[PDB]
Amino acid sequence: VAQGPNGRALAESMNPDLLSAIQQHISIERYASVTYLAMSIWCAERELAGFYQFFDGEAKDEQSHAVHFTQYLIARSQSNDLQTLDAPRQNWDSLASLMATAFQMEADTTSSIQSVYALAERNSDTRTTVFLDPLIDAQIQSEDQFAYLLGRVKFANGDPTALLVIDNELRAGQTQRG
Amino acid sequence: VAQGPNGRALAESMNPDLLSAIQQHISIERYASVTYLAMSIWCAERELAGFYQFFDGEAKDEQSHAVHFTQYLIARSQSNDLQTLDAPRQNWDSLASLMATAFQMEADTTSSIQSVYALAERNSDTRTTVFLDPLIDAQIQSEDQFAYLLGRVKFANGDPTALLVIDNELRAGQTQRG
Amino acid sequence: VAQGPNGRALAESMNPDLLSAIQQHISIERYASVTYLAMSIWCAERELAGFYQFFDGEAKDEQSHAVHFTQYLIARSQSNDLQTLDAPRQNWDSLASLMATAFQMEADTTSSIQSVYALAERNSDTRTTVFLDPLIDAQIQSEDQFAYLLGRVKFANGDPTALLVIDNELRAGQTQRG
Amino acid sequence: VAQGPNGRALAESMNPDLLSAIQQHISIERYASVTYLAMSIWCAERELAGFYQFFDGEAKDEQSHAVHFTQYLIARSQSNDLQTLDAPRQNWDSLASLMATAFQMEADTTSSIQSVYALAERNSDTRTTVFLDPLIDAQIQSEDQFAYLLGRVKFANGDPTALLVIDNELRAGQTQRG
Ligand SMILES: [Cl-]
Ligand SMILES: [Cl-]
Ligand SMILES: [Cl-]
Ligand SMILES: [Cl-]
Ligand SMILES: [Cl-]
Ligand SMILES: [Cl-]
Ligand SMILES: [Cl-]
Ligand SMILES: [Cl-]
Ligand SMILES: [Cl-]
Ligand SMILES: [Cl-]
Ligand SMILES: [Cl-]
Ligand SMILES: [Cl-]
Ligand code: NA
Repeated sequence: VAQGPNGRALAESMNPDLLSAIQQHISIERYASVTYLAMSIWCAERELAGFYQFFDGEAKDEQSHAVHFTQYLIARSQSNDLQTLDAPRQNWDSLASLMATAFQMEADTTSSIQSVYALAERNSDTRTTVFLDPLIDAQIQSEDQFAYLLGRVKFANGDPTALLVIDNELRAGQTQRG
Repeated sequence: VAQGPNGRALAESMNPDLLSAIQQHISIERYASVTYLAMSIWCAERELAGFYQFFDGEAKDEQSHAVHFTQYLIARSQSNDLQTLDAPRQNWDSLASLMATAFQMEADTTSSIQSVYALAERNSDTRTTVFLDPLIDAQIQSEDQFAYLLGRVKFANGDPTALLVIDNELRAGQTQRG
Repeated sequence: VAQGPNGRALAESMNPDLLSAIQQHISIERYASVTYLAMSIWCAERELAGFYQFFDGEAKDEQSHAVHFTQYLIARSQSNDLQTLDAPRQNWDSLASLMATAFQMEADTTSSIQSVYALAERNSDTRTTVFLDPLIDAQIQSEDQFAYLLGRVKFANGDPTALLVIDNELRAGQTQRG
Repeated sequence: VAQGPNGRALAESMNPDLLSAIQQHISIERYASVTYLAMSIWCAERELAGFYQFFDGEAKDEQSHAVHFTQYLIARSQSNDLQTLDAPRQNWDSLASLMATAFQMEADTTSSIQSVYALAERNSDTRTTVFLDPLIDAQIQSEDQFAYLLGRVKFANGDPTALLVIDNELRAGQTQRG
């Protein structure tokens, strides 16, 4: 029985380019997490309490997704390499601009997963594509949700009354089309 | 004991013009159903989640009404003839325009029932007028409900804030005067 | 942030040939639904109450599958296009012939999903293959179920006693090998 | 305040031809009741216990329908006139022949109600047509049920095994398409 790079028994070797891509994706999810924290703070500073609570939860959930990936590398007997984390964006001129960045961040997270997926396919790493399948499904739902929140905020057209109504929706947990 | 056109024992023959009118009405209700599905999609595309949920339920209910009619033809030992279904209207410039089409669709459904009713009276088919009586009563309530939703949306006068408030009413199930 | 063809924020553009294939598949599932409705009526006309109840439920379930696809197009910011629905087949000389058509309809539904799947793979649309994976799994179970019902009816070899026994099985909800 | 023919206060006089038609209809329902009793006995004599239980209940229900009509005449301050009751048919060569007579009896009961209904319409007696409306609706369901039982028995094609299976269905209360 062979030993993998992290010292555990190795079921199947992993291509180093694929390993590097997964470690980079962990950084992307950690960066999404701190970005959602920054967004939660921006909303709290403007008394948008429902948006603050929503993004606080998204920050925690994105970190969990990142840790889920570190557990996969452990399971594959591959080394983890936690990287320097860039500072997030922290300034927006409007809630609509913030929500556009949030949607972009979610789509970019999926794009990173897709790039890992394609590299796994090139290397015939079926464990990795199977591992990623439910995470892509969750990203479809998250993209649908962030398009809903962004579209509702854009519909408000900067009216504070409409934004207070949506803020109260989010505080109540009404965050998707349902 | 005589056999009816669908092969079952026949309690009382039905005039072929009346049979054709009932088969056409089934098509009208099936068309109302797919129209409400189209409306649910239009609302979902604009993040009007409460209207999306309302019309999704109306689509399912209208299909049930259609099947209720197919069961009556079975009970009368008459043949069913499921017809080609036209594609629904799918484009509107405003929610107010959509709700006007929805109200028109409900009134047109009643008008079709009324035309069947009058033909049953001409043929002295008391089973059919009795069968239709509670369906007309339900249509009165549905017309009252759709006039309420259309009138509330028109009262909003295109203000997004007002439309978000009404959208949340519908998501909560507040869909009638009560 | 770009806008998709249905107006919502766009996470990733979709190839128009793939979009057309998904819209066509929605029509296939809607056609399966009305076909199962036609089958439910045919069975009801012959007092096969368990088969009537089974196909009535299959009609409702197939419509739900169709709506599930419309929701995916919404989530991908793609336009829906609800199409004209052909009239279903409505006449069979025997229950065994009906069940053969039902099995064929289920296999043809899977074949349509497979064709969408292959087109998604050609375009590297991993969101769509992930979305389709559980629907293919459900189709495997449905094909297994319809092969069971068709095989049991063929085993009956046209004996009315055997068909009454199977009819009572279906009324009781005994519709699979288990 | 005027007194009606039975001595009670009279809300609205009733045409004597209509009164005679209602008294005759009470006899028809009483005759249906004793006919169903005769059928229950015929089935019991042949150990068709489920059919015996079904027709025993139909006999009791038909008598209740008859009494319902006597209560309407009381409510309209009209005289009741309970008539001589003919002896029922009591001999059949097969269960299929019995079920045909049962279906005919149900259709003939509806026909009698229809004749009362038309006479009420000619006399503009809206109380009577309103009273009859739910009874016609129940007759539609009863005709549907008796067509189901007759059709299932005919499907059996005289096979004792099939008739025992249907007999057990009826004993269990499985008496309609559902
Ligand atoms: Cl900005
Ligand atoms: Cl804004
Ligand atoms: Cl940015
Ligand atoms: Cl318009
Ligand atoms: Cl509007
Ligand atoms: Cl229109
Ligand atoms: Cl055939
Ligand atoms: Cl067969
Ligand atoms: Cl076919
Ligand atoms: Cl006889
Ligand atoms: Cl027989
Ligand atoms: Cl007779
Ligand atoms: Na049995």
